[PDB]
Amino acid sequence: VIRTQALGELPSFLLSSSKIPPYHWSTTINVTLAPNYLTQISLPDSDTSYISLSPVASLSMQSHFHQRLQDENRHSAITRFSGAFRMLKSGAKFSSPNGSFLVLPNIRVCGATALSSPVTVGIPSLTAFFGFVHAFERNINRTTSSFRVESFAICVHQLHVEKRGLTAEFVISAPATRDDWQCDVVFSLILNTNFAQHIDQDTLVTSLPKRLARGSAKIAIDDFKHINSFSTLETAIESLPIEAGRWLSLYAQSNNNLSDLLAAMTEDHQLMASCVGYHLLEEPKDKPNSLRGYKHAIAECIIGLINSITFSSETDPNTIFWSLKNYQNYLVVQPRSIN
RNA sequence: CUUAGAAAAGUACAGCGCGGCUGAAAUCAUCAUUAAAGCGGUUCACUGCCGCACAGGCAG
Repeated sequence: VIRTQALGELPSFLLSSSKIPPYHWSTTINVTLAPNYLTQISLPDSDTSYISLSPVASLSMQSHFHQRLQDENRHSAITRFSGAFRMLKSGAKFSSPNGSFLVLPNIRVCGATALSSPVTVGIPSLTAFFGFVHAFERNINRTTSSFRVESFAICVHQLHVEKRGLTAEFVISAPATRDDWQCDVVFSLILNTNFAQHIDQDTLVTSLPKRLARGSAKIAIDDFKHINSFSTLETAIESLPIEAGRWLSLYAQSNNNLSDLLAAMTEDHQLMASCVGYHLLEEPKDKPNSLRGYKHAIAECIIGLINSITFSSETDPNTIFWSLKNYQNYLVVQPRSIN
């Protein structure tokens, strides 16, 4: 059982339980980990260490979303569990308008969960994106201990989210059914690394992770020759073979209330909202059964707003490169243009 | 180092019957395109013969 509320305050352009009155329940923390099936992940809390945390959905926000989202069919998505919880649909559709820069163009993931946050559906969570990037870092570190990626940028080419279902394995018969959205986003990403020299492509593609947000991210064989390292992103951007796509940025304007959220959504119905970071409800503490013996802390997902940026002249890369700032009260990946 | 680790929604199907858009019309008077202009072989493919040839063949 968890009852503790938010410990700390968040910036105005990030959403958490602190911005809304949480007295919609149905302060002690005492949970089990060894036999429980709750989720558990690891993120870097420092340049040389990681932090384990188990993001748990806050029923306050889910209710605050179910109550408001009715009569908003244009931006409402419904799901039945085992019970009907409506969430925030992402617009209507997806249109298609240092040195040593490394590219992995045209990465397609098939069957990636779109229920990033418990109160929205759409593009997969940027937390999962950063986890995939860091898994790539770990895989490439075994063959080269001096390889670090300072920051990355994500370009989306094709986005498609529709209702599907997971056929649970038999445990006799199959357990209670579950309905969750899935996505097949086609995306390309840029990497800023400190290697500062060329690396052989065979090990680079051998170390490329496949899993991405419970999906299968694989790159076409004929695009292997396009995996090359360039010293300048200005010429790197002119190089990838896809002339269509969008760049992801953060919405710095205020989104304090869900009414203001829907007001912001209705001017363009093109921006998307998904999980961007985690707000810890408990300070990092060690428990006997962690993911890898690191400090564990029950956290809560934060919903942000992803902007659309068309790269061109007079477009600073500082507005499109994301990284994990590792704040003491929350762990989130945001673009480095915000001070 | 990804609400991490895993997952087959699939089997059948006849939309069918019938139909009058019809009545009437004036597009309509007038009009100045005007002025001004080098496209240039220096030699180069000539002169004889035959044949009746506005025919067709010879040589230097």
